[PDB]
Amino acid sequence: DLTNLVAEPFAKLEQDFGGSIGVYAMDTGSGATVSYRAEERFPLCSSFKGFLAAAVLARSQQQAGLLDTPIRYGKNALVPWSPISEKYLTTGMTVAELSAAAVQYSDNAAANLLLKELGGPAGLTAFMRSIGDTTFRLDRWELELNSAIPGDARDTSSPRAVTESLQKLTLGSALAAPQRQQFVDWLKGNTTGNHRIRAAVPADWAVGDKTGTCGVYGTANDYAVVWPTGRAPIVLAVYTRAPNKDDKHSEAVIAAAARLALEGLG
Repeated sequence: DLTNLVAEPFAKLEQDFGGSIGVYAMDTGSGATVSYRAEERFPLCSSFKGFLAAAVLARSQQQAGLLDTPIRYGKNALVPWSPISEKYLTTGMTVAELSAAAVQYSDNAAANLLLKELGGPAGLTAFMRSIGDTTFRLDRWELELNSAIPGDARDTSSPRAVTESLQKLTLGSALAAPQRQQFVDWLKGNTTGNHRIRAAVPADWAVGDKTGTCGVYGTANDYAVVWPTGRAPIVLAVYTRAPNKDDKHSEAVIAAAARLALEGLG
C-alpha cells in the first residue's frame, strides 16, 4: 500500500513551503490512515469554530429551543472579520445563525458569542474531552487565539485528534441524526475553503470543510469530510506552521498536501 510512501513527498512540500505540514487522513471503508507529523500540535486558528458548532448541536439534543434562541448583541461584540454578525447588529441572530456564520464565514463575533453560551474556551475544551479528544485545547477567544507562537501549546490540536473528532461528529454517533446532518450541511456550505482541500477533490464528490488562517507564522489549515461517488467517506486534516512571524501561509500547499493524503489512501 501507498500509506508509507507519502513521507518523502510531504518532506519536499514542507521544505518548499519553508515550514512544517501536519496531515492525518482516514479511509472509513478500510480503516487505513495516512500520517505525517499527525501527532504534533498546530494552532487551530479559526478551525475550532467547526467544533464550536458541533458543541452547540450536542447541547441542542438535551435542550429543545437552543438553536432558535435569539442572541441580542451590541457593537462591542463586533471584532474584525464578522461579515454576517455585522449585518444583524440592530436585530440580533439565533444560536443556529451564529453557528452557521462561525462555520461558513469564520465569523469572529459569532464565534465569541457562541463561546460565551458554552462557558468560554474551557467549555468547548470540556465538550471535546466528552467525545474522547484529549489533545484539543482552546485557551483564548477571537482574535487573541491566533498568535500561533512556535512551541506555544495554547489554542492547538493535532491533525490526528482533529480528524478523529471530525469523524465522531460527522459519521459516528457523537451527535444524534438531525444534529449530525446539520453539522455536515454547515461544513458543506463553507465559503472559505475553495482553494484548499476542495481543490484537491473531483468536483462531483461532496465535501464539507472548516478552514483556519492565523495570519502569522505561515499558520493555516483545513479539515474536511469527503464523500467519493459510491464509496465510504474519507476524513482528513491539513495543518501548516512556519518559524518566522512574517512567513506567508499557502492555500496551494494545503491543496497539494490534501492531494498527497488522498493518493496515499489508494
